[PDB]
Amino acid sequence: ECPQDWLSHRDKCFRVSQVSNTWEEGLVDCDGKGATLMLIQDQEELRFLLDSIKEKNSFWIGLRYTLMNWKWINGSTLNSDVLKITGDTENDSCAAISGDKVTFESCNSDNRWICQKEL
Amino acid sequence: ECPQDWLSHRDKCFRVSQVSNTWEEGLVDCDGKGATLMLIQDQEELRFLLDSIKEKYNSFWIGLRYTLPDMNWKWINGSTLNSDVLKITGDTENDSCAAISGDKVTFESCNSDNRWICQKEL
Repeated sequence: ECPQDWLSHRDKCFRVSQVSNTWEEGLVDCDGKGATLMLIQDQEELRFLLDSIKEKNSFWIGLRYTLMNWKWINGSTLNSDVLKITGDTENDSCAAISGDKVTFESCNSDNRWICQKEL
Repeated sequence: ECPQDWLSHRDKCFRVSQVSNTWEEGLVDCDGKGATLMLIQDQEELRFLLDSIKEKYNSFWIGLRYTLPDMNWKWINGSTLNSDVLKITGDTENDSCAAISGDKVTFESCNSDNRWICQKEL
């Protein structure tokens, strides 16, 4: 059995954050619960979760990497004001669940997150 | 002195729900936590929570509800809703429930799926 107030599914306990915040704040929140950011095991896991949650925000998952001449489809370069909010100082890219898909965005965006524990 | 994982503000504690579900499910969820669905003292209190949650477009059930009589539902053109549409219109309880949505309180059918805020008084 899982701890109180954690969703159960197969071998895993899940917890969904109360608040929205950076990818890093979600990861440090999870560690503090002795958990980690959700690592999607399969389509069935994800849909189950989303069925229980019924959200209509994104959720940060345990995926991050570090990314370039950015151009629009017409050939013109992205000006800096746009670069500002397409990305961040660190030029990292952090993954979130937004419905049944995995989107990628600046780690400084505010989303909710899911923490997981292996029972 | 607020329980762990409750948000602290003046002499109140708040907890936002992990999940979205009916107004009644939130009512009962909070009761099981020794709390009630949020009762708003003032706008400051509403803004604190929003600035905490950082989700100013979602809807949050609070502790306010009314019911209606059973209604003869017509379209704006004056014609009657046929039974096949009435089967998926509104809810059994003919109720409407209050929800925070940004700096406002709107009413929505009580069978919608929204997150909720429970409050305890600290």
